Amino acid sequence: YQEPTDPKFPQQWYLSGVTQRDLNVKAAWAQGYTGHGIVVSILDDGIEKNHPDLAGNYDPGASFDVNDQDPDPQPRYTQMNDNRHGTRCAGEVAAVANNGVCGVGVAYNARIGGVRMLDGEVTDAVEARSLGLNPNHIHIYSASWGPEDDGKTVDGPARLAEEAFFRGVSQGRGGLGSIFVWASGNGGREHDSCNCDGYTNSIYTLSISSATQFGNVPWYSEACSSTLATTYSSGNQNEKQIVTTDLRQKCTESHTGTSASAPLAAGIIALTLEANKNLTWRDMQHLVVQTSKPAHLNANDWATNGVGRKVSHSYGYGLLDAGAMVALAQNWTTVAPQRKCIIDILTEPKDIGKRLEVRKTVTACLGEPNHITRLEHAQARLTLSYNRRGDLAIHLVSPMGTRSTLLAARPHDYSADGFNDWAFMTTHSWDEDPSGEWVLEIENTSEANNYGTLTKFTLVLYGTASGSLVPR
Ligand SMILES: *[C@@H]1O[C@H](CO)[C@@H](O)[C@H](O)[C@H]1NC(C)=O
Ligand SMILES: [Ca+2]
Ligand SMILES: [Ca+2]
Ligand SMILES: [Ca+2]
Ligand SMILES: [Cl-]
Ligand code: NA
Ligand code: NA
Ligand code: NA
Ligand code: NA
Repeated sequence: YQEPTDPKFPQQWYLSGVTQRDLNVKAAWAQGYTGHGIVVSILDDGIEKNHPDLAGNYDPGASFDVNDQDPDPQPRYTQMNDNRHGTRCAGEVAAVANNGVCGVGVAYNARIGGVRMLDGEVTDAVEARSLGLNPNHIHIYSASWGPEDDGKTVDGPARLAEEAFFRGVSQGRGGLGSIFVWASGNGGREHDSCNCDGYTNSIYTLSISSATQFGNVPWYSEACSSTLATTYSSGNQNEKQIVTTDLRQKCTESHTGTSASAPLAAGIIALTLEANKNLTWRDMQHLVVQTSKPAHLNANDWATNGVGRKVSHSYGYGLLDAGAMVALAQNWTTVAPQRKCIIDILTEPKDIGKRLEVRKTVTACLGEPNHITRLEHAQARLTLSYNRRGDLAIHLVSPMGTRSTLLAARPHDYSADGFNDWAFMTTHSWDEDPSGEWVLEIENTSEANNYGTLTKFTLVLYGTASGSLVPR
């Protein structure tokens, strides 16, 4: 195997590293996996389809302009180069290799397109038409953005967009399911908590956070239990950043944020799908859980879950490992059909006051076709009133003792609107047996005399009842 000769490939430290602080992509390339036959679409502000490092892989069938309602996602050029982000993300996935231009994509033989959707008013309809673009041609969708990362917003897909997620994972990709890769957010400096973003908090999105070059949690990172894994991105000014294609046929060394992590993950997922085109959308999440690596990622919240895997709210299961992903994909056995066990927990509304604990012992649909002994995602769907939402912190503890933070205190969130059946999701109990006692904790983290009521708590378990591995 000959590594790429591109002039900035040596600067792509998160791929070309020899120091074990990389995504282990060369190992996948050397196994023969470069993305051939896979199609990825960037949902963003457009794609410079004539960029010298993108044209050779550009796919019009992976592209659309839902802002102007035409097929051509070319960005709108402005003095400030506002609409450059999709082009940066596209190059991360699939910049051409060995062509003397810039660097290379993770999946440098994949086909790449873009949906121009962010350069205009983003409505539910715009979102749905983007998520649902050509779902039997595009394999993987990469989205780096969501509701405002101001640390006070709670929002997610409205009805059309939610329908697009369920149509995508159910009928997309020949019934195997569209793979939606999502950035978990850039709201760290606002103390944002990413389960309040219903796109990344979705079970249908494979959610990705960031680590700095030196292995730290970047200033912009949001912690939450819905995140699955991590890719490298930017950090402080002594740490390197992402090197990729830029607007106006240029090359940037200063692509940043969690919004630069999701495209790298999408590229690794493209390599993985080349290794096994029969992987379902759930299979892909299983592979990520099993192969991601905590080593050398620094966080104070690494915890071992009930099946022996280390998990963090900053990093999920750790750094994506492309070589391990493609290796495990090859002989992967398709997971069983997804079961869903719905448990209405409360017998009466509960005053929250300063602190509320709700304990319930469940059988996880014992005796029914939705019996789950092997959890995937778990949700606590909560309806509650409270006078100042961001003073709340919420935790969910599984029968195996795994404490998922569903919501951290958000100091900017002054809302009096509470949560209306908000489906806080955790990945941290993946593969655990969910039978037994679950504990929900809601706490007022402020000294204020805050008040409200929990009126509904639905525990929703997803998973199967077969195929478990020995704990790690
Ligand atoms: C894909 O997986 C399904 C489910 O296990 C199986 O029935 C089918 O034969 C597989 N197809 C290929 C081409 O491997
Ligand atoms: Ca256009
Ligand atoms: Ca190149
Ligand atoms: Ca956020
Ligand atoms: Cl469902
Ligand atoms: Na975001
Ligand atoms: Na997700
Ligand atoms: Na534990
Ligand atoms: Na149990």
